[PDB]
Amino acid sequence: KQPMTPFEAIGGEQCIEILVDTFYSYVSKHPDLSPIFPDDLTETARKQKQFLTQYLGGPNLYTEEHGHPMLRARHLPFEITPKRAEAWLSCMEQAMDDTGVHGHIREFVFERLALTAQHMVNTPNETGEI
Amino acid sequence: PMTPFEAIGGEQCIEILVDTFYSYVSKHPDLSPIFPDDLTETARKQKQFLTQYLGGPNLYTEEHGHPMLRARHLPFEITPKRAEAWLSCMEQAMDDTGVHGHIREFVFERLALTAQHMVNTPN
Ligand code: HEM
Ligand code: HEM
Ligand SMILES: [C-]#N
Ligand SMILES: [C-]#N
Repeated sequence: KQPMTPFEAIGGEQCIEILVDTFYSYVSKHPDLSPIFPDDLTETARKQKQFLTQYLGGPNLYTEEHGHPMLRARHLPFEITPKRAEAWLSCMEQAMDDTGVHGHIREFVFERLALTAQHMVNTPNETGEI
Repeated sequence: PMTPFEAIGGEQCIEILVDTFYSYVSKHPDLSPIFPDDLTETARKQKQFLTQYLGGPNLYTEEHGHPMLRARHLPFEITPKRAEAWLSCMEQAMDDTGVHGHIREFVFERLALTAQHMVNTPN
């Protein structure tokens, strides 16, 4: 009896569509994030839906088109501070709230994302964070 | 190919691409003054950075630590005009090394976004 994939567990394609569209809504309004993103977030949102789908055990949509994610490498030119990693996760938390993602699948997905976001950090903190 | 680094032609292509690029930089009046007179060490690091960025070996971070790319560019007066000059030199370098098609558009669009992020001084 097949357990559901995390992708299935979270609600599948329909949930990822709404989560990511909602997510980048928060990103576009966040002062710590919006400046480093492209002005139009459409292509970014499209790509993120492909990534999260495959990331959660759905079809390999991202790799099929774009090749290996190698996300840390792809984020190297961008100023990703621990502060911005925190803003990213904050927006995702709010998107998950808005999209009704809860329980064990929420904790599963959020904890993976938190680990990934930490991996992306490539610039040290501002004064105060020691 | 599974990585941009492979797709673009790998190490040999990055070599000629970056060597060519800094030839154009050295001749560009909007850029040459803020670069070192000798661009050897700069070209070396850029080959490391582009290699790792496009999915090759982690040459850059292994030697130099975290990228913190914008921070490394803060001490230089990088205007939008200079970002344009930078991208113009890269365009020519790509033409000269035969980088075309989708891999060209892929890499150039990412470099253009990056160059915009480096800007730290108004025109
Ligand atoms: C930690 C804070 C992060 C910041 C500040 C950040 C910022 C950015 C920016 C500015 C881009 C460029 C958008 C584009 O070129 O289309 C990007 C691309 C991308 N990021 Fe993030 N990112 C972060 C973390 C993450 C995380 C946790 C994930 C996990 C899903 C992720 C997945 C992606 C993907 C799939 C792309 C598209 C790359 C491509 O194929 O061109 N990023 N990121
Ligand atoms: C937007 C216009 C840009 C200007 C005017 C500019 C200018 C400079 C200058 C003057 C240096 C110092 C060179 C040295 O001290 O050896 C430097 C370093 C560097 N730049 Fe740029 N740059 C620009 C964009 C970029 C972009 C788009 C990239 C993408 C890879 C990049 C990657 C690097 C790297 C890897 C270094 C070496 C950092 C180190 O010392 O470890 N730069 N840049
Ligand atoms: C990355 N969003
Ligand atoms: C910098 N080139």
